[PDB]
Amino acid sequence: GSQEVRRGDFVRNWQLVAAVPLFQKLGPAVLVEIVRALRARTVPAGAVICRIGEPGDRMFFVVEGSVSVASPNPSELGPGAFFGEMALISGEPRSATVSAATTVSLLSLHSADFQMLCSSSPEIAEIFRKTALERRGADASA
Ligand SMILES: Nc1nc2c(ncn2[C@@H]2O[C@@H]3COP(=O)(O)O[C@H]3[C@H]2O)c(=O)[nH]1
Ligand code: NA
Repeated sequence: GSQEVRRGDFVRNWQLVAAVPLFQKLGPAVLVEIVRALRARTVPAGAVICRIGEPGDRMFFVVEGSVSVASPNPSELGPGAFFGEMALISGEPRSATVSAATTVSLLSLHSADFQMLCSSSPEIAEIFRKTALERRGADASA
């Protein structure tokens, strides 16, 4: 039932959040609120996490393992990194396909909770906005 899902979605979250530097940036009530909303997920190596052109309704914090980003300047994102923010900020479709490189643990943040986070923390909202710009900049360069 729903109770099992709620426990499964949370049971790992606090342990894993220590691996997200972005959230060292948060007041404690804000961090706890966000951690309750996060959902921890493990994705097997090779599996697609988000696909270019599809709608985006969440973003992801990498907490164990790594992902591969298929862009003009391909990159790997490991613990502490994040992806999926661009679609949440622009309302546009996913701009690149991201796949598990090794088996990867992620903390998933749904759009509503991303908006609450950004409305709560100007520092963090700006980090997301600048990260999206950086990534667009990387894409623009051969
Ligand atoms: N377009 C692009 N996305 C990147 C890059 N590096 C990491 N990503 C992430 O891959 C994500 C794909 O989905 P989004 O467009 O929502 O957000 C994207 C970024 O968070 C990059 O160089 N270019
Ligand atoms: Na769920």
